[PDB]
Amino acid sequence: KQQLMGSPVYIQIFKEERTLDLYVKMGEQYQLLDSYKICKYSGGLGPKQRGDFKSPEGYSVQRNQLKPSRYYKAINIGFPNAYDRHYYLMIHGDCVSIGCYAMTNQGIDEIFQFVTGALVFGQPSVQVSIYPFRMTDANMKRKYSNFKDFEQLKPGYDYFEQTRKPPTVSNGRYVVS
Amino acid sequence: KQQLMGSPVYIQIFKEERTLDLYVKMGEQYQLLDSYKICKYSGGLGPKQRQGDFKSPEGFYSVQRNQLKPDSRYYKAINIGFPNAYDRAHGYEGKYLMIHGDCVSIGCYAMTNQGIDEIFQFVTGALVFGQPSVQVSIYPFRMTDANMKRHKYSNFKDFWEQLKPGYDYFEQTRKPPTVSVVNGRYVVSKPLSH
Repeated sequence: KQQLMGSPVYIQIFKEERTLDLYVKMGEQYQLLDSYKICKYSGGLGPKQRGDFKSPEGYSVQRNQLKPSRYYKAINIGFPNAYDRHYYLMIHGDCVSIGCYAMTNQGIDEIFQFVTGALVFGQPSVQVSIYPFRMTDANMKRKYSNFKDFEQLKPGYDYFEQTRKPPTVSNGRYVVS
Repeated sequence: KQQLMGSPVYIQIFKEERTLDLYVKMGEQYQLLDSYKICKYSGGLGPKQRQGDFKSPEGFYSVQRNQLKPDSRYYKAINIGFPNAYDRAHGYEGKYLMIHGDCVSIGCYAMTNQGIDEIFQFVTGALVFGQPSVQVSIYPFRMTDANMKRHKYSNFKDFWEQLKPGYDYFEQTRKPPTVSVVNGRYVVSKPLSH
């Protein structure tokens, strides 16, 4: 039973693996709640910059979950972030969109509830880590991409797999603790 | 389409009709969102008063973050917050009185799991965006003079006569009743001459 509603919560997206892992604060470390199949993204691998048809990589929420008219239960990633600002991108259910990440409707239901849950009870922001792929050096060496340097994200992926804590992130380049 | 999430919300329960109506603010007045079957309550008709009472409450209540999970027992419990101002004024005891999903309970209104899902999200929605309380009017039955007559000679005529004005205000204005306890009695406000 998820009697864990409204506890803080954190998300990791993996574009290539087409999945979203959703974790929940249990005492002093986040443990996997469930994880959900990404039906559609667009522009394949790489982050957003311009008419670009890419889905973003790199985000907090708060109350940008007001629905729009186009989408079902859209969670606004809040692009452009501080980094993006070098450039209505959403997580939502089965719909056809320009950039956004498209889940099953069952999946968004489950997600959206847990987020709003966490929000209701404290939880200033819910952070969301969007990666192009699982960042094991295996995949990382699978290089020579225009995006290779944007290696800025590995530390993030790494931090979490090691500590199970959302990374503390911030000159035109992401840095963590 | 439920693009109306996070709009203010109001609930009315009807014990006798075994249903919960859930309304949502559309501009100046609430419009029925959907309404849901109550699988199980207990003790049948009338408000809750002693611990042993197998009674489910009746009255006007507020919800805030009374969605803390005691899910230890129930699924998606919204605590009605009994005892209220009225209840306390008569020195009634209870706790843990709930609107919740398909679980087995003593003083609580039990919806289907599908039903509670829809409710609970709309509530948390509303509270996320402002909305200090969700008001929750729990009635023994739809309070038409027809029903009020079927139920003269009840111990609770007086009590229920205190609720009718609330039920009435809403079918009339489609705004949550401004209610308050005066001397152990609910009084339903209603504007003056201007």
